[PDB]
Amino acid sequence: QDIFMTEEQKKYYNAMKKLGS
Repeated sequence: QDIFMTEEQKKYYNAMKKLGS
């Protein structure tokens, strides 16, 4: 129950992974 994701981290996963999945 730590600091869950957010509106930015959610759609930001595609920038850190770079359309990997």
